Amino acid sequence: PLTQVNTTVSVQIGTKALLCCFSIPLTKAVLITWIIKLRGLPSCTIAYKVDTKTNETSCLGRNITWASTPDHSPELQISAVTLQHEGTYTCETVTPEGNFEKNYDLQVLVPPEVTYFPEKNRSAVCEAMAGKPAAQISWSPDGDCVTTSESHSNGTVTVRSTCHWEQNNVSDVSCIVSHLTGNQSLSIEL
Ligand SMILES: *[C@@H]1O[C@H](CO)[C@@H](O)[C@H](O)[C@H]1NC(C)=O
Ligand SMILES: *[C@@H]1O[C@H](CO)[C@@H](O)[C@H](O)[C@H]1NC(C)=O
Ligand SMILES: *[C@@H]1O[C@H](CO)[C@@H](O)[C@H](O)[C@H]1NC(C)=O
Repeated sequence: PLTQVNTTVSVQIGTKALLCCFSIPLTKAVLITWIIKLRGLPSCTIAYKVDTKTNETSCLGRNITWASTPDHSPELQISAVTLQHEGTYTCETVTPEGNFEKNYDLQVLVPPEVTYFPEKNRSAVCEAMAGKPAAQISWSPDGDCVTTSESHSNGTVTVRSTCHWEQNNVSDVSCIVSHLTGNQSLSIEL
């Protein structure tokens, strides 16, 4: 293309995603094509040829459509984002004077499954399972901890924190989970 824009987009699982075809509206478009390359699947397209008003789709059963709009804007829509929607979304606009391309690296935000519990010998476990990206785990009060981060095949990350407190005056502890989808302070009785 004569101008290529590459960007990353993060959208929360289950939400609706709207992607603009280019950084600016392009008036003299003769052809608009979205090429969707999903993780482990053949590519499909949604296209619009301007002169004949010929709309196209080879994305049946992929839940990817043009956005519904009165002015027929070349915006792509994902009505309910699944982890499977991760991939490259490329919009190609042909104008008489040149090609414009916008490539989206679409990333899905996944709230972690949080489990927390006391363990034997004044210990506590706090785990943020299969979050995307990794959650962060901190504690109140600070303890002697071992925290691991395990990434899975799906791209989600399990963060597991196991602590012990050598201050016998401490009876209640709080696990603080931070994530792009949400944050929470979680109490544990030792
Ligand atoms: C932009 O993204 C495309 C598709 O993901 C890639 O092929 C291309 O190399 C990237 N451009 C640059 C300048 O890195
Ligand atoms: C293609 O058709 C859909 C409805 O099936 C419409 O929402 C969309 O605007 C059309 N595409 C373009 C760019 O006109
Ligand atoms: C991978 O992702 C799914 C969500 O799509 C999650 O529920 C699951 O726990 C993850 N897989 C493993 C083996 O952890």
